[PDB]
Amino acid sequence: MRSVYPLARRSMAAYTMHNMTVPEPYDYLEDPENPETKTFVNEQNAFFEEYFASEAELRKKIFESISNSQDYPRTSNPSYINGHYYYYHNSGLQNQSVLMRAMSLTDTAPSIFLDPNSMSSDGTTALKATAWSEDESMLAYSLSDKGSDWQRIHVRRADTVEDTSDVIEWAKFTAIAWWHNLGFFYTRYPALQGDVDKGAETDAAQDAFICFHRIGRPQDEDVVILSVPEHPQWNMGASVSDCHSYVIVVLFDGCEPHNLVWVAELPSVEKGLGSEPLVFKKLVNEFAGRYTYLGNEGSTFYFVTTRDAPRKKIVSIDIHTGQETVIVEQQRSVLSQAALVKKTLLLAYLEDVKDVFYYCRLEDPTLNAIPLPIGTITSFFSDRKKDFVSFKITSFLLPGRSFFLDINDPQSSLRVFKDDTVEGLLVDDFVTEQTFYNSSDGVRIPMFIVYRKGSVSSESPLLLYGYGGFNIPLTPAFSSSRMVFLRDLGGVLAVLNIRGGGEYGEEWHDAGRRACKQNCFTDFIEGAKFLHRQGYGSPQTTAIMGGSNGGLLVAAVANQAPELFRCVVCRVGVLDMYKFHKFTIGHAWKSDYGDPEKEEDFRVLQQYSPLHNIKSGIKYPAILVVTGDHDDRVVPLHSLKYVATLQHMNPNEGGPFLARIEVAAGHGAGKPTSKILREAGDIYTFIAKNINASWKE
Repeated sequence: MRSVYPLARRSMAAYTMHNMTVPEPYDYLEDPENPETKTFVNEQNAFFEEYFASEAELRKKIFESISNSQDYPRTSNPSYINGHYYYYHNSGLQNQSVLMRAMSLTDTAPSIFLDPNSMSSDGTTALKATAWSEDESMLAYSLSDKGSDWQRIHVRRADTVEDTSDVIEWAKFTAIAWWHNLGFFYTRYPALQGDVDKGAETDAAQDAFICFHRIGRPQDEDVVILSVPEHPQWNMGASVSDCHSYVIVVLFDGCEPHNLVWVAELPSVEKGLGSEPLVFKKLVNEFAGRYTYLGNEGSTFYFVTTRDAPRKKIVSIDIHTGQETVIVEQQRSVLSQAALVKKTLLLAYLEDVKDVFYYCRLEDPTLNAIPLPIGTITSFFSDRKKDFVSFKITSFLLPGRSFFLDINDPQSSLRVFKDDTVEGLLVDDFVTEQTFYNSSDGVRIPMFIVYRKGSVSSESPLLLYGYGGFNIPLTPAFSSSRMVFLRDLGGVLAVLNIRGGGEYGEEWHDAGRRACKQNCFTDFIEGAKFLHRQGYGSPQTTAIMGGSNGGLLVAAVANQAPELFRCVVCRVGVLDMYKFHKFTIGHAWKSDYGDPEKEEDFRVLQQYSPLHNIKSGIKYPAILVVTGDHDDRVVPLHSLKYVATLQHMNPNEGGPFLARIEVAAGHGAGKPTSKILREAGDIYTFIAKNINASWKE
């Protein structure tokens, strides 16, 4: 097309930054308050709508298709307790989850057991915490209301499931710790945050204090068990031993991972509850790293330990002498969940952003694996005395699957306890896989590719998704948008974890941060080569998109191979690194970028800034940028600068320019589902339009 466009004005304004007179001809759109910027935004929306007017029919079709994937019943892990199967359910039109029991694995109609949606007229409270008991006669659960401690917490039984007259009041972030038939320890503070003589606006809730509680009795007949007197600005919890004759207590200073371990002898049943807390034997009184109790056996205890190992090794501990031994030295990856049942330690490793299971005996610690599908843990239930165990895997085209097995021979006992259903899915037809390829200089880079059973070729649309930064990896999780991409248009989804994120942790950040960050944008480009050299798809039509810093990278890769791609989408990204620290909360990511006044930081920055590298003549893909006009996460001046500059710089070359925007009235409130759903529909109909995706007819 050779049609005209609004004349994006250019001014002589040029802040001479570091003795360099960089032109800033678009000082107009550095503030929403001008009329010029508002009218330019209006014209951008009008042009995008005009471009999509003809394809609006299929756009509405795909929008309905994606919107149809927002209501979904979702189950959770099972629990075989006292001959029943307790598990969670969800219908879709409600705001909390329900809990109920089934007589067996193949129950047809379950029986409701816990409905948090009824006891309150608002019905906004939810089960914040839960705990069974040795006698299994009652489930102690916390009913948290609107976050604040002004709360109603209730209890319903099991044999009768009426509600007893017993309440736990004035507690936040509680770890209920039940012991046989007497009761449980729970957290609270002195003075019960009583009003009248009350100040501090419930700030930091000083003097955390755990005390026992016995059902049936009033609140006053309780014996305090531990409250840190000298360091009241802490937060601690407690739990009981498997023998249930001893109690252990964990403590935490602020939110520091560092932890100290304190064990204790709980008084026996024959003496009720003792008058004084017994001696709390001191094993670790330090602040090295995070500890987490997993189990015990007589004179032994076992913990997940991050001490001298940021990858959460697993170690035993002995009390009566203190001499120590190591169970599992940390592997090449990090931990997600762990458990100790009967005569096996059962572990899950977050290897290359996917959880792999292993079971370890007590003589051969070899990590014997199971062929669970590609994905990650999202839930776990395990009891030492119950041989049944279960877990839940989630992935891209695996919205959620609860599996179960025993602990005798884990090979064949693995089975699908529950599979969630969303209309229009067969699961097995979409196979996911991982593949490693060499980088630009020769370090292995992973790639999660989801694709059909060999039903795609050089002609199939190929999409890339990446965010890559801020130590936060893009773990495999379901998204309805990827669902529509896989099932509605015959495309394949390739997610690459470029250097910068939390795929390998702080080392991964070090591989792609600040000065050494630049090569990251190179390596991603190399990925586009590999996926086309192998055979999956063709460079003649391909798509990429990402968000925030990812929205940056999908634009940065426009420099190294400008012609190679065919269409890209950037969302809520940073698009001008020269106004980085001067606006909004952006400067808070200095650790990633750095200020534009440091010498070497600006020297590295100025060679890759997207607003200083778009250049005429060269060939560019089709670019879409989507942005909200007042979103304070990333101020939208950068997106408007980018789109206007290349709208008025390279007219008759590779493009075009697309500027999807979120203009409305009433900023500063929450985001309803309508906005996100319509925006996802718009971006997905754009990609489906341009990269030549064949709709499932």
